Amino acid sequence: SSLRPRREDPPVLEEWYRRHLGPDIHDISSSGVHPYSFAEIRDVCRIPAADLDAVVMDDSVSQGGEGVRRAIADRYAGGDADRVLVTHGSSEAIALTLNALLHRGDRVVVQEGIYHSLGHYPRAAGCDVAVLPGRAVRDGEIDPDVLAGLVTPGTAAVIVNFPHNPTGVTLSPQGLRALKERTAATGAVLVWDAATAEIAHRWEVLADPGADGGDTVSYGTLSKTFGLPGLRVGWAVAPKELLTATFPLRDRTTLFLSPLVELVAERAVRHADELIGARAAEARHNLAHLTGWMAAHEELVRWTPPEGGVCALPVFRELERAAAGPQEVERFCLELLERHRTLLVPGTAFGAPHGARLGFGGPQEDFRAGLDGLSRFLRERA
Amino acid sequence: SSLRPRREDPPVLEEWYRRHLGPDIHDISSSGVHPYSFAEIRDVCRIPAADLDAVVMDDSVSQGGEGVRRAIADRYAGGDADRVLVTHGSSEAIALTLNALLHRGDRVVVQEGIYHSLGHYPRAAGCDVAVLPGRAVRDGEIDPDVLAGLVTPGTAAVIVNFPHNPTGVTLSPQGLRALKERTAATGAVLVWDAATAEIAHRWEVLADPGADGGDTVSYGTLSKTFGLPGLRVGWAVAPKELLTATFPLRDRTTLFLSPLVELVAERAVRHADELIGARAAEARHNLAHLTGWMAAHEELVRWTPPEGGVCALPVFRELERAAAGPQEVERFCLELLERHRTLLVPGTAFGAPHGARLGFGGPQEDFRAGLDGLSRFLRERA
Ligand SMILES: Cc1ncc(COP(=O)(O)O)c(C=O)c1O
Ligand SMILES: Cc1ncc(COP(=O)(O)O)c(C=O)c1O
Ligand SMILES: [Au+]
Ligand SMILES: [Au+]
Repeated sequence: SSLRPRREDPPVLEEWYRRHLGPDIHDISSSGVHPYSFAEIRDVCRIPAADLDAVVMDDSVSQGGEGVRRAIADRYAGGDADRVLVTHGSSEAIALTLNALLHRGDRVVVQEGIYHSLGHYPRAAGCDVAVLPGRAVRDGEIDPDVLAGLVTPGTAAVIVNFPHNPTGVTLSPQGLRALKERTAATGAVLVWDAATAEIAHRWEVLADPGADGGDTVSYGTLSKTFGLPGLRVGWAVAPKELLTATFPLRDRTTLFLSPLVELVAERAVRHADELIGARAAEARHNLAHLTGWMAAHEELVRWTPPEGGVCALPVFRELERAAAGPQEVERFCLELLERHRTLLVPGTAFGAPHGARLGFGGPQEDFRAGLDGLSRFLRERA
Repeated sequence: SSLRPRREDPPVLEEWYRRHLGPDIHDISSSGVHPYSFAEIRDVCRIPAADLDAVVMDDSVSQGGEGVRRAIADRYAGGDADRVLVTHGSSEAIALTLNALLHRGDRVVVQEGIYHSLGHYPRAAGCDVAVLPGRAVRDGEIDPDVLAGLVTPGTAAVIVNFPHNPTGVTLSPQGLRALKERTAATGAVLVWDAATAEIAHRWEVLADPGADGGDTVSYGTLSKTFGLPGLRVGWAVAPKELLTATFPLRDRTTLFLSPLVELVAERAVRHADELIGARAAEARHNLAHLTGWMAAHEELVRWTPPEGGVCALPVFRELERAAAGPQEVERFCLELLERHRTLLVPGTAFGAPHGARLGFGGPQEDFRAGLDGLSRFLRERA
């Protein structure tokens, strides 16, 4: 037969979860907040059974249901619905837009250690790619000298995710303001992933660049801060001109969304503050206990604390002392899972060989035991 | 700025609906049955509010929720769940699988007049494409001489949709049995879209080739026969070996489905017969009235009656008499819409210049007026 499936490697992050995610374990690896039950959702976002039952299971539209597009636009695009594309999670948004945006040849600046599919599509589009290093961003700004060197006239796009999954680095309202001007001046397009935007620790929550009305693309999703990764709804905020040029590709992949799923999402974006607040507040209870845990263990673990989001990237000192290979952290994260029922994401997924993703977005009531698992783990090896 | 959106033409079918679909009109253009309300769905498929509310809005899995994969597998894959991939409508299934299946160079046989994205992906994959003509399939079999010529050793895949959207041509259990053997013998992969599979008029409902356990790919969806185009759930039935090789692409596009949407779909596939039966029976009430309407108008309209599905392709004699250009049918379908509030899909979407898609899957209670609209329309021009 001619059944030869094309061999492409799975991205480290997804394959890790596929292989190891399951029940009977203390999971502290997620870059998002722990999910709500659908019960809770109807209660918080105010959804009667009669409103769901009234939904005709018919075709939605290409750009997204008018109701839910209004809800996102108001919050993120300054009322302009024509500038929102609603997608099957922000993943579909990234795929559709970047496909329509990037050409072969163009110079594109991509944040180091970025979530794959954001660096994946420019790499695929055969773009000329120049890395914006991790160390270049500190104290809520990108070294203006590094910005001058990397983003010059001609440059097609600058792709960044802030707050950063997994490190938890982000920008000050000034830092973003500088970056906007740099890209406005060179003609570059700011591509801006705002997945964990709503949870900020050091500075105030960053206003969406897509709200300006300029030549920028920004993404958002109900999956990280909202506690609805399983609703599968995200968006892109960008010029109508681009969004409509994504339709042909949508026509051979997904077509459109469920008006039922849209109904729900519309109410989630309206009652967003109630949804995020309860989870953010909970996550900081966790952050506090983590910081103490960190200082108690500073002989074995070094870290930069998150300036945003609900996950960090602790670095284990023993992997720096041996120094490579990257395969070690995976063995580490495996042994941690087998002996103590505790999950992290090995840093090989984020170009941080010595690091690992520790997420504190989950339930307070352990949480704690994952740490107590890792604590027991770290002592045994030393 | 560098915001130059890549210019790709929208497929005729989708852009037609985008431009012209709306309210205040009699729509008789759909290749599927008219949709259910979510109320009706909970009533028919037996879904209490307490079962929905119990759903944690968390991550589903890559291949699809075990519950809903069982429901499809039992009905379509002979119990084997490992052979089902559940996707955002069959559209995602076609995209994921064909991407993983087709290589550059291979010879692929593609049914004439096929729904775009089925012919789109082999064309994209740079495959060597040879058309299987419309006239080659009649009386529930493909001319065995045409099969001998087109599907020879080496041939990578044969892509077909039966019953055919829009013509409504399909196969006898013998016709499919012949086609299976031809492809089994040459080593070719049968790619088989079974969207409108459950509604058959001339022969019995075609058993799913994916149930054999051989090297075949078959698609299915709750969108055409089930009355749930707005639930956005379809599947592929194929070897686990292929389906798992689609994961990398899913990881940069959609990730997975909603466990809430899966819960619903699981109950829809179990109560499938109740869902289809009420719509099939209704559609045949419509077919009967259409056949009479057809014979009453045989001076202006010629057609082959559907052997399956809920749409046909009537041919208007005036477009054959003038003979081209293809742009005429669109003017026709536009003028029909403007003067009489009646929608069809102009045949330019299916490589049938003189034809137009008339769907009889909609509500009985006009229905009739669309015909009475088209009747009034046809007389005026002659
Ligand atoms: C920054 C970022 N963007 C996007 C995604 C994909 O999520 P979704 O498609 O639910 O928005 C993830 C999940 O790992 C993420 O961390
Ligand atoms: C044969 C066929 N397959 C697939 C589709 C896409 O539908 P879905 O993605 O809902 O399965 C259509 C809709 O026009 C169709 O006619
Ligand atoms: Au990727
Ligand atoms: Au297409």
